[PDB]
Amino acid sequence: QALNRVITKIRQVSDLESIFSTTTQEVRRLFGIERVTIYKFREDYFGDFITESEAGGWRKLVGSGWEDPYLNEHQGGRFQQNQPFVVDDIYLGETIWEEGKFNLQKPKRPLTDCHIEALESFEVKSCAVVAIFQGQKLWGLLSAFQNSAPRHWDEAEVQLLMRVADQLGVAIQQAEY
Ligand SMILES: C=CC1=C(C)/C(=C/C2=NC(=C\c3[nH]c(/C=C4\NC(=O)C(C)=C4CC)c(C)c3CCC(=O)O)/C(CCC(=O)O)=C2C)NC1=O
Repeated sequence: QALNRVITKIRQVSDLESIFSTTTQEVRRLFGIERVTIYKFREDYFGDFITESEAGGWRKLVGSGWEDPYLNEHQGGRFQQNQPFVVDDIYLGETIWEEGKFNLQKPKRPLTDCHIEALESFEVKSCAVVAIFQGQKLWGLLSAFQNSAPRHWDEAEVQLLMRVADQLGVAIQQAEY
C-alpha cells in the first residue's frame, strides 16, 4: 500500500526531475526520517548527489560528490549483486543480508573508520542504501539516512526501498528511451 502510493505519485508526473523529487519526498515522509537521496554513479563509480529530500535543517548534499575508493576499486561493490547496505548505527555496524533477508544469527559488522568518517562528513548516523539499476546497468544508489540518531531498519523497509529503486530505474530507463 505504501509502495502503491509511491508508484502512483511517481507516475503522476512526467519528467525525470519531478520523478526524483517526488520519490525522495515520498520515501522520506513514509519512513519519517531526516534525509533521502538519489546518487548517480560516474563512469568510475564515484558519483554525485542528484536529488534530496531533507527535514530538520541539515546541510544540503545536492551538488556534492562522494568519491568512495572502495566502490571505485570494486566497481560498485555489493550493489552489482543488488545487495543492500543496512546500518542502524554507523558506530556499531551493518546488518548482515543473506538470501534476500537479514541474517539474524550474525553479529553486526563494524564499518571501516574512513567509511564512518565519510558518513560523518555527510552528517549521517544511520543509513539504508540500495542500488538503482537502469536495465542491468548499475546507475546509482537510493539512500535513506537518519542524521540525529541511530534508527533500526527492518527487512520490510529495505524491501520497500528496493522496490522504489526498481521504479526509479524503470523511470530512468524510459527517460533514456
Ligand atoms: C549516497 C551514496 C552512498 C555512498 C557513495 C556510500 C558509500 C559506501 N561505501 C561502502 C564501502 C566501503 N567504503 C570504504 C572506505 C572509504 N570510503 C570513503 O569514502 C573513504 C574515504 C574510505 C576510506 C578508504 C570501505 C573500506 C568500504 C568497504 C566496507 C567497509 O569497510 O565499511 C559502502 C558499502 C558497499 C559495500 O560494502 O560493498 C557504501 C554504501 N554510501 C552511500 O549511501
